[PDB]
Amino acid sequence: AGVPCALVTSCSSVFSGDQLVQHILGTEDLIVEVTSNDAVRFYPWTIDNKYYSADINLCVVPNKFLVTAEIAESVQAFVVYFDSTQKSGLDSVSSWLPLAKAWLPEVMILVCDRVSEDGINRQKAQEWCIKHGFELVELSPKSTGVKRIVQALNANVWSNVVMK
Amino acid sequence: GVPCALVTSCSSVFSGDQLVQHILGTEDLIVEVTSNDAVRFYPWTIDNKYYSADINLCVVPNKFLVTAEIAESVQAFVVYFDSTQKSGLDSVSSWLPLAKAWLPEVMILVCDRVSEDGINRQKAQEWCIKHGFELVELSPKESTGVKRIVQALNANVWSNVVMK
Repeated sequence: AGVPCALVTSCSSVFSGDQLVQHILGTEDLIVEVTSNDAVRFYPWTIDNKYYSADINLCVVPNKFLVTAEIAESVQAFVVYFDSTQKSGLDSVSSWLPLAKAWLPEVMILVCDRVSEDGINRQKAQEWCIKHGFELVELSPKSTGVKRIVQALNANVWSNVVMK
Repeated sequence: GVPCALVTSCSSVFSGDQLVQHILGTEDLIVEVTSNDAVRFYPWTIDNKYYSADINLCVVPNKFLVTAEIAESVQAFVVYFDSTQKSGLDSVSSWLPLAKAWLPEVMILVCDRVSEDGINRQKAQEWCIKHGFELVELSPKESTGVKRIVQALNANVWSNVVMK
């Protein structure tokens, strides 16, 4: 098979999975151009740390109707952005839950910019994460943020790790 | 690791990046660039009747930028030269030790078209015989050109092919 996916997506029309991929790859000063006519976009990334190295793809899949059999079989992590300023912010993730149950990825991250008392506050985000098996991450909290996403992905045992 | 098809150029007339745009048939490409805006990695999923393989087209402007990881991954080599100049083939000499050391099955010397006032067909062919390259003309007078490059790359046994 091919290399693993970390599937990256967004439930907001005003922040894309591609932009989140740019922040993640930015942790190592990698600049990415995201303009492809392909409906799904794969960005290669060599995870390298003191334990192992692993080639993966950050797979930007804008909606569930773009999940092929091949993509589904490769998903080993799931990162999903939601708009916590909207009261419907968690409801907007609901369409991904059947797929997340099927994939059973060992890293599942729910990402917002900052929890919000008139939108989705910390308590409600945390209860959702308990029920569905996600970790809550804030990109701009009042490790955390994109560094925590990178940390969590570096602590994943990918199917193709090469141990040091 | 993920294979590289290393694409480069010895002439400012036509850069490795332009060569990739022509090989992939579009300018709208996902591309990962390093902090120094020098080595460009273009992901590409080859898919044919025999296999599917997700590789990188790696535009490496000069031999100094061939890291250990790039060197390890090179499984095809494509280099443009300016055939209108009598010194056109001399401009490629820098790459010969590395191409000798990588052992790629695809080694392609590319020009727009051979020229009797620069590097003509005989001299280009004699150079290709001595160093084990294949001569390709993008714009011949008479597969050829970019279609032949794509054919050769699809007939290469990458280290990560997924057989159909």
